[PDB]
Amino acid sequence: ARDHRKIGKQLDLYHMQEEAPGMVFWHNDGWTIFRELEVFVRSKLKEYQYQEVKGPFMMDRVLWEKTGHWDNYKDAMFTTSSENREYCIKPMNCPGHVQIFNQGLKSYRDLPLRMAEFGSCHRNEPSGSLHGLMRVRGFTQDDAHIFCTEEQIRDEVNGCIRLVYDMYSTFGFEKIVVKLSTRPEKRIGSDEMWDRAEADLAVALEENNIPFEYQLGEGAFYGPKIEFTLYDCLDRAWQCGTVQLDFSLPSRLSASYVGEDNERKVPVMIHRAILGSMERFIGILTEEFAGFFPTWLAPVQVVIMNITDSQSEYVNELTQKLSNAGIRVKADLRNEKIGFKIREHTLRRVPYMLVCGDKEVESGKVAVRTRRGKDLGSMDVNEVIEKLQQEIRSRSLKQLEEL
Amino acid sequence: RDHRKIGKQLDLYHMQEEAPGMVFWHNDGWTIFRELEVFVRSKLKEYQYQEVKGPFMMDRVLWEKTGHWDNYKDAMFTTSSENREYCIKPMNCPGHVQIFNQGLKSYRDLPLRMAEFGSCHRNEPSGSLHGLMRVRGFTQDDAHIFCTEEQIRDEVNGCIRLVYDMYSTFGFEKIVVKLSTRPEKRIGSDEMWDRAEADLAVALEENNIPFEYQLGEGAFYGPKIEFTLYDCLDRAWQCGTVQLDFSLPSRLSASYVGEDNERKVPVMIHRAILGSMERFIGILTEEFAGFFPTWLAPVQVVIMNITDSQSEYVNELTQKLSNAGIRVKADLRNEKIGFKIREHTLRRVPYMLVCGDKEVESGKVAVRTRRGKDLGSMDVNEVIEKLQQEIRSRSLKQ
Ligand SMILES: C[C@@H](O)[C@H](N)C(=O)NS(=O)(=O)c1cccc(-c2ccc3n[nH]cc3c2)c1
Ligand SMILES: C[C@@H](O)[C@H](N)C(=O)NS(=O)(=O)c1cccc(-c2ccc3n[nH]cc3c2)c1
Ligand SMILES: [Zn+2]
Ligand SMILES: [Zn+2]
Repeated sequence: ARDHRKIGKQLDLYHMQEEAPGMVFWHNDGWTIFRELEVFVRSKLKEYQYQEVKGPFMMDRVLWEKTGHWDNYKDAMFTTSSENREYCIKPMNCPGHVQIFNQGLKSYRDLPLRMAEFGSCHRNEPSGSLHGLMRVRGFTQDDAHIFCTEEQIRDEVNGCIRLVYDMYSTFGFEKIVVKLSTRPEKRIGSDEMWDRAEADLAVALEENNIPFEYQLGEGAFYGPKIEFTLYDCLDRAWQCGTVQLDFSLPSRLSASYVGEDNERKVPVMIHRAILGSMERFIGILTEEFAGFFPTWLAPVQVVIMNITDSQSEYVNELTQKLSNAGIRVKADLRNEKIGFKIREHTLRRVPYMLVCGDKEVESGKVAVRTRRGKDLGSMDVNEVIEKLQQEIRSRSLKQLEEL
Repeated sequence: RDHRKIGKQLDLYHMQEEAPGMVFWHNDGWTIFRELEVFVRSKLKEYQYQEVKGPFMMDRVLWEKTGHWDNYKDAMFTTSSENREYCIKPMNCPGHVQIFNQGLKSYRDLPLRMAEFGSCHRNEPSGSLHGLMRVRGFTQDDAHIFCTEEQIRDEVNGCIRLVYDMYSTFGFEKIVVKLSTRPEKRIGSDEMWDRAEADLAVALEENNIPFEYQLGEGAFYGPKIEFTLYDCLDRAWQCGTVQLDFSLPSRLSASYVGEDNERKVPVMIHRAILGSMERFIGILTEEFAGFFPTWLAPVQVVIMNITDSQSEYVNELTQKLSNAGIRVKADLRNEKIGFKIREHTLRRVPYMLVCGDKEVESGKVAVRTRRGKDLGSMDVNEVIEKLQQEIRSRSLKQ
């Protein structure tokens, strides 16, 4: 079956070792993909008007007792101690986000406050359940919590729902199934609060014309969940996105704002992650493309090769020029024959391969080749640069000219 | 002027007793952090560094082999899973060596320069914590350079030049250089330390760099050049560092196929330019007294109306500047114009663009700076161009 663990070794993306179970060593080229995904999410955070923060890796166990995590996550939480106190390594970003909200006086005028983080979390998942990038102990969530009034729930859940379909469409995921995860057996909050949170999410889905199934007893301890599963090109299901309505944690953590009539009020909190674990999302993408990443995600977008020693200076000039123009480009000046070089970069799935022989030096042009074997012939360097810039800017799925 | 007070006033970050020495970065402070990462990335691109990311914890067994367990125990946070013990990472070096150890390397791959914005933790004594300067959770602009004996000079020189190159951008006038020599508890022979210490002094002298000795303060694995920066009370803080390590690669089985097909162990150079991102932000906060240069300022431009009558226009320009890459916010509040100007002056926002009825007809903007200087009427294209130029060149002034 397509396997990201094999593709990832082939393409030198990352590795794992038993010295750090379920924790990824990101090699240069894999980290390049991770960083480009973060650039993409940030573009969406800007458009959708989110803050971006960073909360600490560890906080005192007492805070985690207060939230309800200690009772409901105890087993899954890594603990460490210093000077007679115990700290939990964070399994979730939400408590940190509340501590940031709690700094200073908040007004109804500050709401809806949308707070995002690339949140680096750890959970002590059983070793026997771990699997490549898909099931890890250290994962990074494209997380956010929205602080809002009850009157704002509708519009904010809607914005989260749009964002899911918006973002998945960029990667070519258009087949999406939705579920509503209802009250678990171990939960905090009254049944009436639950009645209300569940109906709020059902109503949002209904008004969006999104059909769903129930997922009985699978909501969070703090609130119910809209869960979004995409299907890939092999029609495999991946549950990724989550939208969660929380009437419990803010009160538990003494969060408040001053309302219009100057009465003190507790905000509602919406939790959401669209990609889920970025580690897992990269694993899925690697399998979806079978290594043929779109140019905007490809770790190396262009390799420029000499025929021999003769054209080294020209290829060096070209490499520098394309790099200044923001393309991930490298020069292959090695000993070997032209066909040894192109095979190597073809198997590395580099989008474009520029060939530079004696006649290219004198014309100021490049012979352009793709990783799917297409001969794009001689091209001017400025044309090559402009078309790649356009491909990258637009985050296009396919290369030049095809169906 | 204290970074801690300024931090509160500009809403950059906070700390709490629930996590001593752990920073909560608010939006505006995280903004600064992120620009610094962009800047570091630009500088390392010209030097061909890779960028990686290693795990947050690794097995105690690995930390025993590196010598951290014996030479660094009280300073490490530990945790357990399924009866195995892990240290939360105090350093990124061992993780980088694990990546180097994947795949056969040859002399052709050297020098190999491997960088990481590495989030580490050290169990610093609580009484020694001080604001952003000394924290328990820190991020280094770290790198390790894997190289041959013959390449040490060149690569140490390259690190030294990178420190003065990057520091020139912020305009530091006082950079104190210390050479830190073998500590009491250390790994490696006295002969290795003789040769390591000599290489670093030779390198300083080759660049004609005035320096002092700081005996007994080097790392357990090797000597350190330290580039020292100073806070508003003139307290010293290590920022830049360049270190020479002939120990860890052998300890961790790193090797490469030489010129003559014999196996060799590479030399490692450790270096950080800014140091800790937290400490560096502390230093920059006091250095500039909050008036961050335009390229680093969390909000570069605030656009304000007088009344609801100009809102549409303020929104028009706010989307226009934003689309040009400028960090811009609209202030649409039913507050007096002098209340608005004072908040944004206090927040140290480089530029304030005021819009009344007059500006809506003319299609211009009234421009004022956080220094209270009146810049008069300007066209929106000239303001966009001025700013893109200040941002792109990363200028210190104006
Ligand atoms: C959405 C967040 O604000 C919420 N606080 C949360 O973590 N929800 S969640 O537990 O359902 C969640 C969301 C996304 C990812 C994960 C998660 C958790 C652990 C994992 N290991 N490998 C992949 C993993 C993914 C959990
Ligand atoms: C250069 C690195 O590769 C090296 N392995 C190292 O960690 N050297 S170092 O211990 O001297 C060092 C370098 C940079 C920052 C810190 C550091 C360490 C702990 C801190 N707490 N608050 C600010 C801190 C700064 C330590
Ligand atoms: Zn959450
Ligand atoms: Zn190091």
